Amino acid sequence: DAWEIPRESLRLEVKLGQGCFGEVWMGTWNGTTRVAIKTLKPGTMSPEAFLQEAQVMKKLRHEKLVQLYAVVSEEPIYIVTEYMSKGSLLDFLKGETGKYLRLPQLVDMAAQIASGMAYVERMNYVHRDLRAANILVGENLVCKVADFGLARLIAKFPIKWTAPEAALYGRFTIKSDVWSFGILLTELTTKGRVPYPGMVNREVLDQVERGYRMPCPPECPESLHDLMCQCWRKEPEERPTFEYLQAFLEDYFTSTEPQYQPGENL
Ligand SMILES: *CCC(=O)Nc1ccccc1Nc1nc(Nc2ccc(N3CCN(C)CC3)cc2)ncc1C(=O)Nc1c(C)cccc1Cl
Repeated sequence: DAWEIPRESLRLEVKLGQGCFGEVWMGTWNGTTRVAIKTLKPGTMSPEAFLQEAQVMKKLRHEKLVQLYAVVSEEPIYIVTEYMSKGSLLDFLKGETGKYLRLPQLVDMAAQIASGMAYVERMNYVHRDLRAANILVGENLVCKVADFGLARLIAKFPIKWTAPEAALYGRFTIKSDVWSFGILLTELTTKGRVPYPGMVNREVLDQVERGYRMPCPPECPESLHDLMCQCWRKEPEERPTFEYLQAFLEDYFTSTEPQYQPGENL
């Protein structure tokens, strides 16, 4: 309906891997436009709930969110979006290009993510699965938010990324996305290391409820660590908005750290 395209117009060329809720390919639409195609494996806990992500992606349109191109609603179900040339941000940070990424690039990538989540904030949506694994990198270090299957109006809650009030009581708000953003900032500043090193899930929930927070990563400024701790307030109402986070991260090297100097890793 309005978005559906003939199956013959697509050509699945190179397989990219098993992405979020489905198998992702690098294809070509109408022999002219390079695209990305997610396929549903039949029977795997999804009839048209696989199409629930494309249902949300039709309403949410923003330059920092992966844009929906088309959809094939007859099995096998295809979801066609734009192609992000660099892949997952987590793989990008762990990968070859991650070595040379310094704080200026990593803060800008975060500002792009805060800008995308600021649009989600204005649209009264909640992401519920914000992390480096669900953010795609394109050309010129363009970062875009992905995985809108759990997105709703106002991989189930990994404890290390989810706000404790959302993991425990199901209170998923935009402030629980700000908590996840603070965790993502540790992924950026640590070249994509898993948060809370050496701790299992139930140990993270007990420690975080006792007030434990991850310390300042090495070579990370205290000002950026303070922004993480604000994203990790126990009370969600006192956690910053994404409009503030975006404006903060864009002006970071003028208004916050004008005497920044590059180090070994950051
Ligand atoms: C949750 C987002 C997701 O699934 N990300 C992901 C992870 C692994 C493979 C594919 C995708 N999705 C995806 N990728 C790309 N582009 C892309 C993927 C992988 C690479 N590689 C380079 C590094 N090396 C390790 C091999 C892998 C390069 C580029 N573009 C789009 C998407 C994507 O998920 N698009 C999308 C579709 C098709 C449907 C619905 C939503 C989205 Cl975001």
